This record gives sequence, C-alpha cells and structure tokens, in this order.
Amino acid sequence: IVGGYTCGANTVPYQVSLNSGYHFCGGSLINSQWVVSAAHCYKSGIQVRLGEDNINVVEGNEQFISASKSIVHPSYNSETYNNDIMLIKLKSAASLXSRVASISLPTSCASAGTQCLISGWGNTKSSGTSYPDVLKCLKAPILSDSSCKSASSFIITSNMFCVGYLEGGKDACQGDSGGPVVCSGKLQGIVSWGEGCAQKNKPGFYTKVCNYVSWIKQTIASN
Ligand SMILES: COC(=O)[C@H](Cc1cccc(C(=N)N)c1)NC(=O)CNS(=O)(=O)c1ccc(C)cc1
Ligand SMILES: [Ca+2]
Repeated sequence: IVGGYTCGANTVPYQVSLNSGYHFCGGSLINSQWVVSAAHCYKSGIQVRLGEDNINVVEGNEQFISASKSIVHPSYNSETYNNDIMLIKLKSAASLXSRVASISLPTSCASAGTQCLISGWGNTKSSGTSYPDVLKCLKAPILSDSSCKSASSFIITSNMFCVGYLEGGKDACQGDSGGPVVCSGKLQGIVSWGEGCAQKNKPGFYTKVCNYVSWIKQTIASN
C-alpha cells in the first residue's frame, strides 16, 4: 500500500497473509474455513496466516493453517485478468475471536464515490521498493465507471472496478494482491491489478466480488 497508514494490530481481523515460506499475497477470511483471494495468487503449498500484524514476528494472536484445497474461478483468464478470484479452504477451522474475524459477502454492488478500506503488506513506494512488516491501510473511493473505463490502455470488464485517486500517490501495490477492499462493511473487492502503483491517471483495478457471491456460496456448500 502506497500513501496509506499503519492499520494497528488486528484492526482488520479478516485480513490474511498467504505464505509459501514468505508472504506473497493477501486474502480475506469469509468464514471459519474459507479464504477469498485472487486467482493470480494461485500457487501450491499455501499456508494461510490469520491474526497477523507484524508478519516477521510472532506476536501472540496468529493462527497458521495449511490450505487443504484451492479453487480458482472456472473462467479465470490470466491474459485479461477477468474473473480474478480464488477460494482457499483451510485444513481445519479457524478459531474466531476479536482479532480473527470473518468479513461478510455483499448482497449488492457498492456505489461510485463510496469510501472503501484496502489493506495489505505490499510495497509502500510508487518508485523503488520497501516492504512493511506491519499491516498497511488505505481509504479510497470507488471511481465512476467512465473514469475507470478510460483508466487503462488494456480492456476493463464488468467484473472489475476502480478504487483510488487519479491524481496519484495512493494505491495498492505489489504484495497486496488477493487482499480485501471493504465498503459498507462488506467485502466488495479483491486487489487484482494495476499499471505500477500510485501513478497519475493509473488507479487500482479490483475484482468485483458482488458478481461472484452465487459461485462462492455454491462452491463452499459442496466442498
Ligand atoms: C508486478 O509489479 C507491480 O508493481 C504491480 C503490482 C500490483 C498488483 C496489484 C495491484 C496494483 C495496483 N497498483 N493497484 C499493483 N503490477 C504491475 O505493475 C503490472 N503492470 S504492468 O504494466 O507492469 C503489466 C501490464 C500487463 C502485463 C501482462 C504485465 C505487467
Ligand atoms: Ca506475526
């Protein structure tokens, strides 16, 4: 997260870090057994780490649980990033408490101008690199369809939406992928892609979770 702030230990209790010997992506806990992340975060041998603030220090509120199954969306297209969403089932149920909590799925898509919370352990610089050990937070508004649509030279589908600032300086970045965008108390987005980070006229693109609730519910009902 570029241009954001230190969240505070466990203030975003649905935030997960995905670890394959190091943090590589974020995720959102949607109930005691399931994490939602980005399909582009798919890899073998994932350990889900809940209750994290400093990802390099055991602070006393962590739960580390191995993934038992990963399910990339059936129509994920890595070329276009369309349908960039994946479900990860935990080997055992998380113990839910104030510091480890699920986030609700939305029942409607959020509106343009709504302020959302984006969070992660990704790069904090628009140029160069610095990776934080504690969770970073950014408040940013959903952009209009028309300003999102003209935000890139690449194709933008109705399964994507934009959140951020066209002036630059505030955005998600490398390592925040898969993590949450929460608006109106629900999971409305997944950190998906962008051109660099925090570049003028180049806002973040996010998987539109409201379009996937039926598939998530179906899938977790049978796995
Ligand atoms: C990979 O390096 C990066 O710094 C960012 C990471 C990233 C990930 C998710 C969200 C954001 C964000 N700013 N909201 C940033 N991605 C890129 O910069 C990728 N852009 S890119 O322009 O370099 C690019 C474009 C097309 C292809 C096929 C590969 C790479
Ligand atoms: Ca820790």
